[PDB]
This record gives sequence, structure tokens and C-alpha cells, in this order.
Amino acid sequence: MENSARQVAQDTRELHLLQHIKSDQSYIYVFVFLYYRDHSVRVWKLTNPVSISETLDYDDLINNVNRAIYYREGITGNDAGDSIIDKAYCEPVSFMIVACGDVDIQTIEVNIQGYDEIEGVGILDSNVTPPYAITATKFERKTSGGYIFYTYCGLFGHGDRGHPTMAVGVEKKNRNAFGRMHPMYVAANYKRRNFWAKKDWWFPTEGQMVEQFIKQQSIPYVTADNVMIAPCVREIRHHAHY
Amino acid sequence: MENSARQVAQDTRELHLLQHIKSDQSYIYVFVFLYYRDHSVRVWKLTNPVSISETLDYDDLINNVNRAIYYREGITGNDAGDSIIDKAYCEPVSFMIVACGDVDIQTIEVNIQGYDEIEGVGILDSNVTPPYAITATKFERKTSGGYIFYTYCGLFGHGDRGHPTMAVGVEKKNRNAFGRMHPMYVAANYKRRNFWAKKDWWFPTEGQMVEQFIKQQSIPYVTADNVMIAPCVREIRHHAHY
Amino acid sequence: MENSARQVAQDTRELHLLQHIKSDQSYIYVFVFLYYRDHSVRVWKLTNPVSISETLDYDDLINNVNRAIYYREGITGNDAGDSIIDKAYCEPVSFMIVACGDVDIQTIEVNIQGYDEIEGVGILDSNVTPPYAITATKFERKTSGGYIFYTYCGLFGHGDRGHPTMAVGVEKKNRNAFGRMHPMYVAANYKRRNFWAKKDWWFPTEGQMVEQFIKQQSIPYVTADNVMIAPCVREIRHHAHY
Ligand SMILES: Nc1nc2c(ncn2[C@@H]2O[C@H](COP(=O)(O)OP(=O)(O)OP(=O)(O)O)[C@@H](O)[C@H]2O)c(=O)[nH]1
Ligand SMILES: Nc1nc2c(ncn2[C@@H]2O[C@H](COP(=O)(O)OP(=O)(O)OP(=O)(O)O)[C@@H](O)[C@H]2O)c(=O)[nH]1
Ligand SMILES: Nc1nc2c(ncn2[C@@H]2O[C@H](COP(=O)(O)OP(=O)(O)OP(=O)(O)O)[C@@H](O)[C@H]2O)c(=O)[nH]1
Ligand SMILES: [Mg+2]
Ligand SMILES: [Mg+2]
Ligand SMILES: [Mg+2]
Repeated sequence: MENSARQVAQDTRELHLLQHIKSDQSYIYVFVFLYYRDHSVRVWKLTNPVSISETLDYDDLINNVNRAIYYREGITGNDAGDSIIDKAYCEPVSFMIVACGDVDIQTIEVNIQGYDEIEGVGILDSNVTPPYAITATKFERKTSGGYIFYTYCGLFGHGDRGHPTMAVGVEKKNRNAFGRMHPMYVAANYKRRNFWAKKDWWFPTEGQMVEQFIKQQSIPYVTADNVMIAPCVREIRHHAHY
Repeated sequence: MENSARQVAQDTRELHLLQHIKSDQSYIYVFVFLYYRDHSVRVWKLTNPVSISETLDYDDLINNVNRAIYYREGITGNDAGDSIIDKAYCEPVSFMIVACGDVDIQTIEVNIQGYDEIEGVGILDSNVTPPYAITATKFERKTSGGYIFYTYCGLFGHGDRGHPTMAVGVEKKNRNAFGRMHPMYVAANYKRRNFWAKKDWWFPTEGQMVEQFIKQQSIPYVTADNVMIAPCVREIRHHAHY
Repeated sequence: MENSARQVAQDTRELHLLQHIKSDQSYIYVFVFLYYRDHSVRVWKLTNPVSISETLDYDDLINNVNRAIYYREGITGNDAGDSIIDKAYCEPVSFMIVACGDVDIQTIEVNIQGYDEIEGVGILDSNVTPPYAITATKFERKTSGGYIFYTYCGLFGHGDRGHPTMAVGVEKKNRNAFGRMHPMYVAANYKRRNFWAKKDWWFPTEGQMVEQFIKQQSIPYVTADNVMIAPCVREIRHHAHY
């Protein structure tokens, strides 16, 4: 039965799943999970065939389901507000970044700023890559069978980054030399620079999100109690691997 | 009178119009027309000098003139809704894609998904190019004098794609070898990657749209009864063409 | 005291500030200031490490603090409106473009259109670069110590461009030959194509904006009475300069 052609059809499916990751036919993904004091979750899908590059502005990071200038002016300039509310309830408590598919985690950047998006003391001194944006080594490398994904979690806090904005970018891993934006390829990937624009959802709790979305879309994930929710494809190979 | 310099000035204008298509000085366009049960039309202009790449999210495809989480959760995960409305009235009935200007129709992709934008059974198995996205050969090639344009129509239906999202991309035709993203050109076109961002309008009926917009902007179009509405520039040439 | 190591630390800071402009580690910026009849200002930050490319649509250019189809249809097609309001109060009176950081002003384009974004008489005749979009030579070159920035101001008026849309793009100055989108570099900058998406603020008056934002973020600026508000870093060099 182990060598029945039907089983080998199953084998083909699972070899396909693992090889699809490295293939040019798959997407790379960054999912940004935002956790609010009300226990709800706002989720952003960032995705592209080869290169993810997105800004999540303040209005993208606050809770838009359990929900202005008087407050906004106070997070625009120092002491410039006219609001009796010091900190908006709907600003996120924590985040998790999940990088999955064929991401080269070494190319990831997660650059979290305050409301004005301006790093440092003034615009002409801003650095394109502040040290805290070089987050690659701080991701945790998770494995589920032959699948590999990466997580990075943290708190936004009660300071400037409690009114957050985020720039996120990552490249598809290239294990060989022909660049996915080499001149013979660039136009085909440039045509897909917006496949797909950032996409969001909201869920009342993490547990309900896991049942209705994480599991249904087979998105790799780690819960608050540190449980891996991810598909698992066991490795198939006819010969030893180094 | 046929060889009066004034007539030759007219000739210059019309030769200009036909040659402008192939020139680097023109835009390529994809117009997405969305037809609602109320007979109104929402229209998206997608445009770029060399490379169109856009996502039309669910909120871009529904009728925003004749117009949430309780319903949205039901199209996010299976059986996860809390809405007495099964299908929103404002979801589009049908679409037409019009590709015009110097498009290379062979490079077009029209990738229509459900609300979650995720092709296939799970994110790690999604294909960047599902077979139904390779729509080039299904477009109808329309001619109006020397002008050429392409149309593709269809129904969204009452299933997952009745809650649609769309990725659309196409390149400008290059009849020669110097790529419009060759290293000596790439930076100049990269600087125009967002000339222009997707732009929308709404019209109460197709007939009123044709008078007030299709004709006024000289946009090639085909009505519901299959009538071509397009400018016509008759071909001018001093010698036979193969 | 002039050669105390503490002073030389100050010298290092200021040499850093001037050299940071030309370094790959800085951003380029275009700020678009929009001035309304109510004396308020809406401000857009456009920014990127190497290449700015943005559309400011009509809803981005009108006053969204001191604030539809019946009017919108009238600026979509000629005489197609159903509004008793001829011109919306919230459309901007004037603009100023501030290009700063290491911009190559020779690559700037400021293309202002009417509501439909369509240059010329019809879409197939639109030019990607209308003459008025080649604004480089019309900018005023401002200096503040070793800093250089560029301003361009004007009125929107009471015609088509009184219902404005804008495409803006500019490249980082490259004083040498290795292109920032050369094949060996392109993927790293493509990954940052959306660092950062366009970002806006609003201020009740120019004077309050200058105190709470222009000065706080050290953004180069020129007020309505023609006063330069900009940081100043005096040039430091140990030898004569040509
Ligand atoms: N990384 C970093 N964060 C800073 C800095 N200065 C202030 N912060 C803010 O510090 C916050 C988190 O720091 P914590 O020390 O845990 O304080 P908190 O829980 O936010 O509450 P506060 O004491 O009010 O800051 C974030 O919201 C940041 O915006 C800084 O220099 N570097
Ligand atoms: N192309 C494609 N469409 C599918 C598939 N499964 C379901 N659909 C949906 O089928 C719908 C159109 O199919 P039809 O057979 O004409 O049915 P309908 O008019 O939408 O009404 P239903 O019978 O409820 O599906 C679209 O909304 C699709 O989302 C599939 O496997 N392939
Ligand atoms: N550059 C340019 N602007 C034009 C043209 N035709 C109309 N305009 C409009 O003219 C307006 C500014 O021109 P002005 O002569 O100062 O007139 P105005 O103050 O806007 O008031 P009007 O007399 O109603 O136009 C802008 O809003 C433009 O949209 C044109 O051919 N070229
Ligand atoms: Mg803090
Ligand atoms: Mg169906
Ligand atoms: Mg005018």
C-alpha cells in the first residue's frame, strides 16, 4: 500500500507543497497582527511574488471596529493637542510579525515610528535604517515539518510608538544568482509590484481568529500562550540530506 | 484642396494620434467598469507610462454611492458571519475590462479572488498566476480606424467571487529590444510608478456615462447592447503595408 | 577651546549632518503644502530613500478637517452636476512644493490636473509630460548654510485645476555613475518603494504649523511673507573649495 500509485499521488502533492515555497509560482507573506486591550485582533496581509514593501499608517494600526483633529494634533506636535483624552483606547497594545512563504528573513525590515513617521531629531537627519529596524536576527525561526516561518513580537508601549506607524519590507529568498529584478526579469515583476495591496481583517478574539481564519487559510501562527498553529508537511526525500 | 497645407496640418494631427500610441509619450490604460443591479456604473482608471499594477479591493468594487463587520466576518471565514443579509445588494453584477493605449495584451493579468484575496486552499499553496488570471486570449480585439483596444466582460456571480477582489497588471507593448526597465531607463520609469494611482468615478446609468464621460474623454468602450463607442482615426500611409 | 575634543565632537555632528544629505542613509522629501481660504494648511510628506512617486487625488488635496456625488458628477463631466454649489469652499487656494534632502531637482515633475486626471482632449492623446509638469527650472533654490532646498508655489485658481489632482515624482541626486537601480542595487531599493507611503497632517494656521511642526521636525520652509524657516549648518572644510 505504501507504493500504491494513489499514495504516490499523495506524495506528489506534499512534495509540491514543499517545493512550491521555493518556486517562483508562490507568494511571500508578512502578516502583521495587532492586539488591542479589548482582546480583538486586526490583521494585515502583506504579499507579493518577490518583494513586499508597505507602510501601515496610524489609521491602519488602530482598532477600526471597536472605535479627531483635537487628538491628532497632540500626536503631531509636542503639546499641540486640544483633547481631554491622553491616549486613545484603540491604539494597539502589542504586535506580532509573521514572515512566511519563501521570505529571506535576512532582508526583512520592521521600522516602527511615531505618528509623524520621522526617525530621529529632524527630517534631514533621519536614517533610512535605524538600528531597531534591522530586526532579522530578533525573529524566532519556527519549523512545522518542512515548512519554515519567522515570528517577531513586542509591545507598542505608552510613548511615541504607542501612536504607531510601520514600514515593512522583505524579499523572496534567492538561493542562486539570477536576480528576480535582473533586466531580463525586472519588467515581469514590476508589473506585479501591487499584487497584492495590503489587506486587512478584524476578529473579536485570537481564539476565534485561529478557528475562522488562521486554520481556514493555513497561515502559520503562534498563539499568545506560545502554541504553534501551522500546517505541517513532513519532509520526503529518497536520499540523505547534509 | 486635398493637398492644401491646412489639410496637411490635419494629416499631421491624425498621424500624431496614431503614432502617439506607440510613442513613449503616451499612457497605457486599463479601465474597469463595474455594473450594479441598480443599473449604475463604478469605473476605475488604471494608468501608467509603461506598467500598470493595481489591486481593487472589495471596498473599491462595491457600489459606494447607492450604499459592517457583522457582514464582513461572514465573507472572511466560513460561517463566521453575524448578519441577516446573505449577499449585499451593492456587490457588482458584472464587469468589463477595457485595455487601451499601447497595451501589450499578451502581458495582461486579471486575477479575481474572493474577499480574502487568497487563491487556492491555503496561503502556502496559492499560485501567483491561477489559470483564469491568464486572460489575454479571452479579450476581444476591437478596432476603430487605426486604433486597437481590447475588452473582457463577465459576471461576478453569487459565490466567493460575488464578494470580489481584483489584481490587474499589464505592460506597454515593446516592439523592439531596449527594455523600458533596462538599467539605462529603469530609474526614469520607477520615478513614475505611481503616475497615476487608481482613480474612480460613478455614473447613474451606462447611457449617461457614455455621454458625460466615455465620449467626453474619448475612452474606447463597448455598450451592453454591443455598440462600439470609440474615437476613430483612419489610417494614413503613402505606401502599401504588408 | 576651538580645538578641544568636545568641539571636534560638535564638528563631527555638523559634518555628519551635511554629508548625511548625500549619503545613501538619508531620505529625499517632497512636502506639499495646501493653503485654504480658512487660513488652515494641509501638508503631505512624500518620501523615499531614492525615488519619490505619488498621486495626490482630489480627496487628498481638499480640506478634510473644515469640511457628495451631486457635486462630484459636475467635476467629472461637463454640465453633468446636480449641485447648487458651483465651487466647494474646501478646495485649496494655493500650494507650495518643498523639495529637500538630496533631491535632484532636475528630475522633479509636478503634474497638476483637473478632477479626472486626464491631460489634454482625450485619454489616447494625453501626454505623460505636459510642458507645465517640467517644473524644475521654476523652483527657487534656497540655501541655509550648507543645506540646499527648492520651493515652487502657485495658485490653483477657479478653473479645472481648482478641482485638483497631482502627480509628483523626483529622484535622489546621483553625482556618480553607479545607478541606485542598477541590477546590483535594484532589489534593495525596490524593497523600499513604499518607505514611506504618503502621509498627511493639518494645522489651523501657518504660524501654528511653523511652531508645532516645521520647527519641531526641522523641515525647510518659506512662510507666506517670504521668511525662510530652516535649520542652518554652516559649512566646515579644511581647504578651499572651487
Ligand atoms: N526604542 C526606544 N523607545 C523609546 C525611546 N524613548 C521613548 N520610547 C518609548 O518607550 C515606549 C516603551 O518603553 P517602556 O520603557 O517600556 O515604557 P512604556 O510602557 O511605553 O511607558 P512609558 O514609561 O510612559 O514610556 C515605547 O512606546 C517607545 O515609544 C527610545 O529612545 N528608544
Ligand atoms: N471559476 C470558478 N468559480 C467558482 C468555483 N467554485 C465556485 N465558483 C463561483 O461560482 C460563481 C459563478 O458560478 P455559477 O455556476 O454561474 O453560479 P452563480 O450564478 O454564481 O450562483 P451559484 O450557483 O450560487 O454559484 C462565482 O461567483 C464563483 O465565485 C470554481 O471552482 N471555479
Ligand atoms: N495652465 C492652464 N490653465 C488653464 C487653462 N485653461 C483654463 N485654465 C485654468 O485657469 C485657472 C487659473 O487661470 P486664471 O486666468 O488665473 O483664472 P482663475 O483665477 O482660475 O479664474 P477663471 O477666470 O475662472 O479661470 C486654473 O484653475 C486652470 O485650471 C489652460 O489652457 N492652461
Ligand atoms: Mg515610552
Ligand atoms: Mg458560485
Ligand atoms: Mg481657470
